[PDB]
Amino acid sequence: MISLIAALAVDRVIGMENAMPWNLPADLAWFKRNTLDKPVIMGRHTWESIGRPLPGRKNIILSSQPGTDDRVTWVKSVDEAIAACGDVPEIMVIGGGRVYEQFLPKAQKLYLTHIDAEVEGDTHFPDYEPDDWESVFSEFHDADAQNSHSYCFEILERR
Ligand SMILES: Nc1nc(=O)c2c([nH]1)NC[C@H](CCc1ccc(C(=O)N[C@@H](CCC(=O)O)C(=O)O)cc1)C2
Repeated sequence: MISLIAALAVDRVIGMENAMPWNLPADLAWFKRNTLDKPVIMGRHTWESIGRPLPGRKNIILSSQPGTDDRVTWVKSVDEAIAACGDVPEIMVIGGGRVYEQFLPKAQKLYLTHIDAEVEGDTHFPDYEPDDWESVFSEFHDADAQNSHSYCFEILERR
């Protein structure tokens, strides 16, 4: 089963860690818990963004160029990447944008963290149609000593 997971700002905006103005450790705990022990697909750009494989997960890089690092699995296409995952109950798509887009059509689920924050950014999560997706989980949290901003966890499943 294909899954997508992300953190969005005002208006479906998404960006890198350092590109990000917020600071929510709870969001990372949430991401960790939901990607741990599962394969994770990502584009090159996010790979480079992270800089080290994510521990506890098979890291697969969807990229068009030959990879320059033995610590992860390099894939050249959507089908390649899914096969590299072999038989697992859930595959997680971690981005970025093109990535997100290319898989949403395959996705059956969505883990999203809505962040209460306006920010200027080059990219956006794909415009997905809410009549098509059912919200099965939701949990709002005020900002705290830990978390800079207010955020909301939500999990949708394709009806
Ligand atoms: N919910 C959600 N929030 C996010 O911020 C992102 C997504 N999804 N999906 C895509 C994306 C990828 C960026 C990204 C950057 C760093 C780490 C990272 O260090 N993860 C550690 C967290 C450290 C900790 O959990 O204390 C991990 O082991 O998963 C993960 C993802 C960022």
